[PDB]
Amino acid sequence: QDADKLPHTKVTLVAPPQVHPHEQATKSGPKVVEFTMTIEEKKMVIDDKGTTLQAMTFNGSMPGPTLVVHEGDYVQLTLVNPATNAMPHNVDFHGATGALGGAKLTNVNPGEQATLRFKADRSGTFVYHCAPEGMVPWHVVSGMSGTLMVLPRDGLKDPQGKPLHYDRAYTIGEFDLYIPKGPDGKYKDYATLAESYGDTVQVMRTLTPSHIVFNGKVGALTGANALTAKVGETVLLIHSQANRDTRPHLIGGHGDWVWETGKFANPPQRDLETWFIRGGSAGAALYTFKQPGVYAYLNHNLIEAFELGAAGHIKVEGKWNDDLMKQIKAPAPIPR
Amino acid sequence: QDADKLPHTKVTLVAPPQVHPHEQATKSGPKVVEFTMTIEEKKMVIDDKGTTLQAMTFNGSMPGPTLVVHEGDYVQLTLVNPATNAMPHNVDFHGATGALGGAKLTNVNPGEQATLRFKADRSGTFVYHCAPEGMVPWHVVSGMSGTLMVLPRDGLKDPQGKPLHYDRAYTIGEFDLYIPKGPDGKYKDYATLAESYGDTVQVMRTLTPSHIVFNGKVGALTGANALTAKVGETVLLIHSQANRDTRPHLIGGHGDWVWETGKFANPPQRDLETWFIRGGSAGAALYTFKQPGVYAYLNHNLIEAFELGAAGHIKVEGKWNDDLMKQIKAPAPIPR
Amino acid sequence: QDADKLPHTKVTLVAPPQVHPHEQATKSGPKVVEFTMTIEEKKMVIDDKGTTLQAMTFNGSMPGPTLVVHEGDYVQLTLVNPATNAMPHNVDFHGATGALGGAKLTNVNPGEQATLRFKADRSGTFVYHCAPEGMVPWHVVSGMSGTLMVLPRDGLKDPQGKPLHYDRAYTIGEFDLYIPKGPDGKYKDYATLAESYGDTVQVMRTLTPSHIVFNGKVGALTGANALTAKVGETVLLIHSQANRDTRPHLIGGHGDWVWETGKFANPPQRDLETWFIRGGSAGAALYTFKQPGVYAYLNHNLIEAFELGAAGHIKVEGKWNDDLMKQIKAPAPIPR
Ligand SMILES: [Cu+2]
Ligand SMILES: [Cu+2]
Ligand SMILES: [Cu+2]
Ligand SMILES: [Cu+2]
Ligand SMILES: [Cu+2]
Ligand SMILES: [Cu+2]
Repeated sequence: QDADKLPHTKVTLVAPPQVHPHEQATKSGPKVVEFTMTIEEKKMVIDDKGTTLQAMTFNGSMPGPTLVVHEGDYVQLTLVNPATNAMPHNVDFHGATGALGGAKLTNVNPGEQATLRFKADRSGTFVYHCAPEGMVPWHVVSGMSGTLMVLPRDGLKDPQGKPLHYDRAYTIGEFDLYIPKGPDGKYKDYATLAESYGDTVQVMRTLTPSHIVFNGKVGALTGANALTAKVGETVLLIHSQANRDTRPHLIGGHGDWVWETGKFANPPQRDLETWFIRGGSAGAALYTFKQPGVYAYLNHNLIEAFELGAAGHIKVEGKWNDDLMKQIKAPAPIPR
Repeated sequence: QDADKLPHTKVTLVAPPQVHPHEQATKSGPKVVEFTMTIEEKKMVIDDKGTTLQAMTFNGSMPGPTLVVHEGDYVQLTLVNPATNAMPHNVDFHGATGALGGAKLTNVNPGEQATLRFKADRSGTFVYHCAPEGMVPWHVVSGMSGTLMVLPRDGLKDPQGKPLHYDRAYTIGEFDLYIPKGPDGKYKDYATLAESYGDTVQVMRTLTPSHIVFNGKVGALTGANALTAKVGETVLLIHSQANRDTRPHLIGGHGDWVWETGKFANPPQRDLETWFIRGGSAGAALYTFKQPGVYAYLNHNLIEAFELGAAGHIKVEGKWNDDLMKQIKAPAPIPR
Repeated sequence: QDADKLPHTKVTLVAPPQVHPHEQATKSGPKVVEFTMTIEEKKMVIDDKGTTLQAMTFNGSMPGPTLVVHEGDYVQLTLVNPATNAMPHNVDFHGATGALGGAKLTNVNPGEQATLRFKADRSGTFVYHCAPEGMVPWHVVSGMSGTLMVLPRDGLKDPQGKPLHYDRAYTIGEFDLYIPKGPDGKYKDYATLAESYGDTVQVMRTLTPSHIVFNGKVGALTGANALTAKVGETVLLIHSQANRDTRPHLIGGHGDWVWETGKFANPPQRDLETWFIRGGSAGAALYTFKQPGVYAYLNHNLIEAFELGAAGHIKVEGKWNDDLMKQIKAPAPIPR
């Protein structure tokens, strides 16, 4: 169908780690689905010792919100760059065809907006990110990425074509940060975004992140802000990394069905311990919880997780199952 | 079935690179398979110039021994932490469901042991590793990991369901080491395990290993200690990396059938040159030897292999095959 | 069949990024396909500020030329090492079985040549590279690698066995370079190849490349030297990385069908945003162009691409398609 003649619908976005309400399988025909995002440059505290990032975001968050459509829909995004920002921006959708993903059609200076339409003709989770000419990696590593999820119109399927269904979706964006230090060994704090540029590029070129965080900060997905679920619930875990490889793992769980390359027309793999998200992509995993407790969800380079920040928690309610796992003898003195 | 009512069997473990005797396809029903491992902290010489590691091991070796069961069996491990060790330990089985892989149920101080049961309900090769709260990567990178192999009850299968069988299995654990240097440019030697901690964490955070070794040392799987096979023999090569990615390759061979993500319910890939083991996982490859000679088996980041240590040898006996490869003209002066 | 009795054919190689003329599906029976390559050591300018590399090449180029045969053919290579070179060399074909890929049969000192035959019995794209004992990574990272493509005799196929066909093939070799600096912070320029060795090995061991280039130089595949195509044309993009992982991406496009592990007997994946080439391998992607414009083809670690050099361009002629993508509103003042 010609998109100029199709019905339009508007979606209200929600902040990560939630995902806006949506259908999996649907009876709906194709639609032009309208979204708006507003760019916010801001200084953010990213660790427990007061380190700051001169950050750049879609809609005030790292990652930007997840956009959900169905295969055959059109995405119609209005991108707003308020006059309170200092830098130009744009958007590159890996789900889109042409014009550098849309970047060439969405160059907005402070004080400007633009509106882009494209056909979501391929199912999967896809990264979107900012990409302004001459300063592409800086904008990405400072926070400007998120996920577009294009569901098959009849929902997710296993390798045999059986239906898969989730009860809740969560979105995790992983950010390799390059925070400069000065000659006193302390991280630098900058008064403006532009002042941070040259020092940051030098750190970038070492390919060694200072921090690697989920969702904007060390510990972002812990404490009051842990993810939640119940025994018997099936969760979809969307994981994006716009710049650098990562290897997700659920401690005490599995990826029941995983699309590590993120593209739903391909059969998923089962029973994964650890999967692989290529830098520049988003992938997705399903898991049905079978045990209660506080799980960790992390990058299984354990230095990247525990030392640099790439780890969160999932607090799961319900009944413990001794068939799956039992403590036969608690820690006690070695028999003599 | 309820595991409390099932038959129990005990397995005697063997040191890497061998794997304890086991059946592939079996007529046996499900069993509770009992294993014991004893933790040993020890100083180890890891290279040819006398560099030492303040190491931590399951059963005295890097990697720990490979445990083999069949899908539907229960693993029942007694983990012993003798009073001669300095640190607490535990075990996280990626093949297990709940309680941080078993880590929350197996916290043993020096002088203690514990016994854990879990259902091996998913087929594949899975990492196990130590994971004590607050010092997880240190224990892993110091040597505390190995493999649990859960075979399908009817043995390994190709994508069409045809049986695959191996004559010999070998287990290779690859260890990214972070050995500190002092201001004189020499590697540090420490009198105790605890003394090595702070300096090691600083090296870890650079994400640059000093050494990357198979099976505990540069050259461990060479010389008298090379792997062996014969023309016509099919080998299973199990490869674990609990912390960091690697890319196995057999020089002059292939991966005939490879499960790089390590999970046997998924179809394998054929004819691989180089495969990929995600940090935090174990994978497996089958190869049938067709040529005699001394092969290398290595990580194909050739700096990681030849400069940092991630390489071994396979010495293969038998008859050379000129149909597969022939020297038509030996090195000689260029025709003039 | 016995290769000694088969017909012989000779192929004239062409320089990257082109690939010599060949058939996809063929009616031909198996042949011994004869090739010649001549090693050239040379100093090369690798960036826009005059940095030089003491380089080593097959046939004068980085990568070496792509060799194309069909499954069941024999490759018969004459490798020439002229007396004007300083170092010994050889070749390791990952497509070959035995004798360290052929390296043990092809050790040529300056002034020598050798001729190797092997059966191309496995379909796929495979790396070939130099590998002289005691200095393997140096020769690889200095430029000595390329691709052998072994096509199925009936051409490429999708997961259902439907024929896939390409109109043009391009070959991209990605090279992680380790150029030393002196105490003044400038890259070193060396009078001879041997003089560069010790300083380069020290840089290698840091695992941090100074540059990461396609086809021998920053910007090699840009400007006059961009790749070209037309709307409606299907291209095969062959990507080799003999030493280090990479993650190819087409900005504004996709991998329609991708063999990321590079082995054509395995089903490809569809709709990829970004794929993964393991260090020590070659992979391949098909794409049919649907939009005109100048695309980027790059490693999607965007620091590796935009800061270190791992990026090229594809200039595509034809008609813009507003159904796939349309600018609904050009950048303009934010409504008040
Ligand atoms: Cu931006
Ligand atoms: Cu991108
Ligand atoms: Cu431990
Ligand atoms: Cu783990
Ligand atoms: Cu060479
Ligand atoms: Cu190789």
